[PDB]
Amino acid sequence: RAQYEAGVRPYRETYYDPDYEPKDTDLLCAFRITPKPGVPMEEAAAAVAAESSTGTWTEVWSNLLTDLERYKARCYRIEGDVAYIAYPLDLFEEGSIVNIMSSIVGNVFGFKAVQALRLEDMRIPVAYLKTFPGPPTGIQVERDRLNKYGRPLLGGTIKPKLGLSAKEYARVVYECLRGGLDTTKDDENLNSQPFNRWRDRFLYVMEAVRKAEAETGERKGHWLNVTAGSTEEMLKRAEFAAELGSRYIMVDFLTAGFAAFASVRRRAEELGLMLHCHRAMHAVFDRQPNHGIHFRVLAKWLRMVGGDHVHTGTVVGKLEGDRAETLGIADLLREDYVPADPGRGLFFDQDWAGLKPVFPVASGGIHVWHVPDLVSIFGDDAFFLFGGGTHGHPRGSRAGATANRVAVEAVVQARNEGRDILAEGREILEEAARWCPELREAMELWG
Amino acid sequence: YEAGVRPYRETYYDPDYEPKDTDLLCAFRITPKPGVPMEEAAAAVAAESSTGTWTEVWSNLLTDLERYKARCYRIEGDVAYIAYPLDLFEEGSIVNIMSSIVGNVFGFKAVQALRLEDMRIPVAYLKTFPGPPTGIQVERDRLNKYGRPLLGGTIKPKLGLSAKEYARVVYECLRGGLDTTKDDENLNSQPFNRWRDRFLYVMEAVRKAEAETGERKGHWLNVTAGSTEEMLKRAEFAAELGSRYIMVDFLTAGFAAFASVRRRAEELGLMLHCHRAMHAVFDRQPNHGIHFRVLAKWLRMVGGDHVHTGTVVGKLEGDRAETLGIADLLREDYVPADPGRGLFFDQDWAGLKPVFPVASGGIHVWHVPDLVSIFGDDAFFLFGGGTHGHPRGSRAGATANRVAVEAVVQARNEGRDILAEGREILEEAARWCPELREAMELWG
Amino acid sequence: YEAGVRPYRETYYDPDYEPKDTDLLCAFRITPKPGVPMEEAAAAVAAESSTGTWTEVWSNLLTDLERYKARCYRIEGDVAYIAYPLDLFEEGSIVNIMSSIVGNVFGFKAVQALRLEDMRIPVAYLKTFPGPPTGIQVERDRLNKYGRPLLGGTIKPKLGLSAKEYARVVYECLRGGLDTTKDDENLNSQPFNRWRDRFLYVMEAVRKAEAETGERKGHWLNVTAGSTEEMLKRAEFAAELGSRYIMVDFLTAGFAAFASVRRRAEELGLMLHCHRAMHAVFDRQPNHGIHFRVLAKWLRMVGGDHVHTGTVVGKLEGDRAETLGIADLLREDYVPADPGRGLFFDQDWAGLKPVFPVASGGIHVWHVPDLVSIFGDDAFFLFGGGTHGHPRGSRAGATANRVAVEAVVQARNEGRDILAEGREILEEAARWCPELREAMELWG
Ligand SMILES: O=C(O)[C@@](O)(COP(=O)(O)O)[C@H](O)[C@H](O)COP(=O)(O)O
Ligand SMILES: O=C(O)[C@@](O)(COP(=O)(O)O)[C@H](O)[C@H](O)COP(=O)(O)O
Ligand SMILES: O=C(O)[C@@](O)(COP(=O)(O)O)[C@H](O)[C@H](O)COP(=O)(O)O
Ligand SMILES: [Mg+2]
Ligand SMILES: [Mg+2]
Ligand SMILES: [Mg+2]
Repeated sequence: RAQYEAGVRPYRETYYDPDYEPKDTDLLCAFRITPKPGVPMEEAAAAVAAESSTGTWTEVWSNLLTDLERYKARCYRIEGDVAYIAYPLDLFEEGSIVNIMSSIVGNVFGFKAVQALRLEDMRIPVAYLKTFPGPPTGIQVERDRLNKYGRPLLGGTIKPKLGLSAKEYARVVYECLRGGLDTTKDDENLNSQPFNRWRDRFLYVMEAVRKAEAETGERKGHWLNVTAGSTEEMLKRAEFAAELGSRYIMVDFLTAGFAAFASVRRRAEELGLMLHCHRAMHAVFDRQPNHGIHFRVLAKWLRMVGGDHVHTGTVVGKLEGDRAETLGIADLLREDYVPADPGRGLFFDQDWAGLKPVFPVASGGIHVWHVPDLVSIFGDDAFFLFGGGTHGHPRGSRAGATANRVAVEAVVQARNEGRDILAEGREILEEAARWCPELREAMELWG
Repeated sequence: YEAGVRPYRETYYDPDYEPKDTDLLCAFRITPKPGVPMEEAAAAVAAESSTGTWTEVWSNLLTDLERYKARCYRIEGDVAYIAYPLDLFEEGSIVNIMSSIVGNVFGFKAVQALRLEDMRIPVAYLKTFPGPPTGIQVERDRLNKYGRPLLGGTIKPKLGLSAKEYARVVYECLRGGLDTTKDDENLNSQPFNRWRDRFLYVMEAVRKAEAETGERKGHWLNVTAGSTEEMLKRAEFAAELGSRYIMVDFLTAGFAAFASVRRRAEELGLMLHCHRAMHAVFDRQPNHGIHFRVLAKWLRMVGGDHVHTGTVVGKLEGDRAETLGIADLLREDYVPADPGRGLFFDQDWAGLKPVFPVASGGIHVWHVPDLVSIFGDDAFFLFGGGTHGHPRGSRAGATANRVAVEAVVQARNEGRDILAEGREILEEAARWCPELREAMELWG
Repeated sequence: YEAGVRPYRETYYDPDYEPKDTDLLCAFRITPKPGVPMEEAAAAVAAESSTGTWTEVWSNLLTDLERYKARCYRIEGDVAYIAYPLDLFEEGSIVNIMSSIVGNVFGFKAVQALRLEDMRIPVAYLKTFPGPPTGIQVERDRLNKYGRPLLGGTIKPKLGLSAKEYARVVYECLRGGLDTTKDDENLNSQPFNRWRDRFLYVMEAVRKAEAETGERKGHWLNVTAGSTEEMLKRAEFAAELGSRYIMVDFLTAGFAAFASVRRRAEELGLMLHCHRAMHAVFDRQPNHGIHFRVLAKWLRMVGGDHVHTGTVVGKLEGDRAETLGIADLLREDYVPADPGRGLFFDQDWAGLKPVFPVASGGIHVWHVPDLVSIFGDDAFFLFGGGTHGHPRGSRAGATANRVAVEAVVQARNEGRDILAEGREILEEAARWCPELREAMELWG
């Protein structure tokens, strides 16, 4: 019959500890808090750390059963608007993105105390980072498996988004691949529709894929969308895609969730499939700059659970983006050590513990005119996806795919002579179009 | 075929359209860019969540666009109505609904904000979903508890307790009056509390508490994990220990994994409580995200016996009128439209059995009268800190909450006005129950 | 590149290097051959357990060698410290550590004698290991025994006893007062006593003693076999017969088979006793082999609820100073360095649960006062010959050992100094326990 305080006390007297120094085995989270008026910054910040850790809204008698200072999180520093919170390594399950997200962003977002809250960044310790498998193949194995070096790998998204049948899907796929695009892909909403059933789409396009390979001499592919209602169907389509001879599968890793994505990733590696990830539904999180989760937290989670490719967004396309923000996200995927850059959105350093890099994928309303801006931001090791910029050509997919290939290859070659891309890209493209008719129509169409 | 970018307003906007009974209707509260009209923005969402793209493609002529394309048929100044043909969606997959409607259209340069308010699932599409395994009525029979809201509590602190101590806290709550308890949403498998020890320990407490009480008890074991196979392994372990219940975080785990776990859960004869963690990343702000009524619809479609609806008077933010609509949207067979409660569309549930709503948050005894007013008797009340925060331990806290609920319900059944007489009912009950007396004089 | 043979010192000896928190530090006791400097031998062992070889190869330039090479950073005259980076070792596998650290290095001509004294497991690498399935705390609840050492005993003779007679000795010892018994390390399945019969007969003896004594008994059935498939077949048969325990010779079976049996034991819910047979060939000599503190670290990581820590006062050798170090290396969450206790490095156990250290050998009642002093309340005292060697049988021998330990621990709990009053305490116990008298006056 032990006795305790049994009251209601502020969160900042047991969860705000400015003198704390974070360990190298601690999870560090940067939160962009907006408190309810009257409530102080340092009190709402302690609320976030309390309810992503052992805390609650009252003293409980169970607090004396176990030591609380060993496991409790604590907001160790506040820079006015950004509150830094340190989580012990003992609070998280080994090798599960679900728990690092069930706890950190579970209940802290819907509190009355905080009017709005954003998770700007997060430092994953090397101790926690090593319990994760990471990408199956990474960039370097990917390039060798495709036998393509020194060039941003191309790609298209077969349009119309929905409506095409399996026979008509495969003929468009063959047009893009024969045109010069290194790869195509299913659209994110095309799974098993009554007009484009998956068991027929998988069989049809791979005949188109294998036909284009025998005629061009290069190695092509097609990111079959294997997302489905459940993990069982997701694995069944992964199995069928492998035995058909495909090198690729695709998963909407956010709509399908992270547990299903991790389950598919293990099956995909066992079948020797390079797994492309689509970030659909990410814009619900990372759009508003005052609430949600920044993408670079999801970019860290993807590489942590394993994905050969992912969309980082295009800055100059038809979807929102920031150039400084994207550059940080690109190096969070492609590099091994990422020093903190305040001007590039990063708040912490990142030791990647030998985990292998991820291809950044630029997708959106990008045509030949975006190539000079696309090459500079991403460089050689990236994917350029021309969905509308290939089929939208005034002479079909094959003409559009060739023009896109010429534009990307001319600029990248031009970068080798030291020519300044951001000052001479227009003239470079005009010089290329002076001898490439397909690029001529594309340049005199979009502008 | 004429190449070139054309305004979206000419093809994917159609105000004179009358939606078929088999369409998938959606309501978007669009906030467009300056200089971009609502008509352009509304057609942008409908086109880009459907057959459309950012330009004109030669492959448009290959099939019939009008058969499949979405279209906006009504704009109420700020909210845009969009109709989706039934042939665009896979039969029984929440993921395709998510990856099509709420997948790509939110992150446009020309849409400063976009919130999916409500969407109407046609009966034809609804017939391909399994629905909740047990539902409200079968659950009440299985527990053998009728005519009152069921009580629960989150074992606290959230993390830190060992398996031995966790089962000791669980025993005190269940012995003290609570019908069920639950693992907290972040307690999956940690070094201080591994899952194979916690499952075996708290199930011993559940059986010990049940035998010494005479009532069926339960504990929502958290089978959430980092993979579908791991969760199915954890669900299987809980099943053969004799557990009635499991618990999955249906949003952080995902929807494909949630559907996989639901199918396995019904095979083992479990009752799958669902926790809505991370939902506030979506539904908090009023100008961006997805309203929880849409996420509440989807959960019932795929199947879940419980779901958190959000207590109105607790510590978590949540509206009162909108929560009433959600409670009707999860329990009732037919839900007519009600602009007061934010229900844009009329929803027919086509025989899908209902879902227990769960009210959890910073609630205590003082919130019992208001909670019973809102949720009636077919709901769960969770007192995480309102049980363990009692000045005399969990057994007293559980008794205080149990006495508070049973007293307020009895007065409501006797015809008293709960909203006006809650304080009087609670005082009259504390007049003969000390545990409730100490609970009230401590809080509020 | 320059091709040829080069001294090992030039590249793999870095006295200025500062070890990282993610490095794998080892302490090698080197005895160089007459005519080679100590650092050259220290550099040689570092290179031959890492990216190095005996000649400069053209393929070294293909990689950043300095990111992977192991280097010697401190020499203490005769002990060498080597720092192994984290990238060289596969996660979760003990076998890869021994393939690198204690592989080819022990056999080069330059280093005549080499012993691995201690090694530091970084927290980053340590986290990728499961640890003991149940540990100390959970097991005590599983047996419902607290506040005293747990008493067991090997069944003698080692080999020869038939299945029926073997279960008769087990019944006497358990009925007499022991908490567990155990199979002997070399009794897997022999023509005179097969495992199908031994497992079935023993589990009948355990249950009969468990029912008549009122407390929970057990028996560490040996599931060791020549293949992991056979071991798992025996592990499952022991599990469905109701046994609490299984026993594996974790050194003769091999670390891979041990990791496989440990994973299956946790799934089946079996406590896993580990026997260190063949460890002596490693750790007996003071100038060659592997110290048992390294094998104690390796065991706790890969898993195991018990390990034979060795008794100081017995027929088996073993120091006293190092024995306290190992017992702390198993049971404590953090183990600070102590050069007088043999520990070279600070060890952080990253939440891995502790392990019972088991003391066995040629011990009897006269050794109990010193045994309860070295270990304390958390250890197993195995009386193989001290239980059946009693003149009046094994039932009387079990009682004598049980009384001797429980009297000593109760005398410690009231302030008496055990090392000074062991004889007096044992005589006081013997003046009211006749069984203890005959054990005292036969082995005095
Ligand atoms: O759905 C689409 O619109 C695309 O197929 C582009 O088609 P177009 O190239 O014809 O526009 C891409 O998946 C989105 O841009 C994804 O954006 P993010 O990569 O930022 O997720
Ligand atoms: O984690 C918690 O805080 C709780 O256990 C409440 O325990 P207390 O009762 O001790 O606060 C609930 O799961 C969340 O509040 C969920 O809220 P929502 O239903 O809005 O997700
Ligand atoms: O084989 C034996 O001798 C024992 O059964 C003891 O029997 P007695 O009690 O009759 O000696 C033990 O297994 C060893 O002593 C263990 O050696 P270590 O402690 O070195 O692992
Ligand atoms: Mg797309
Ligand atoms: Mg909770
Ligand atoms: Mg032996």
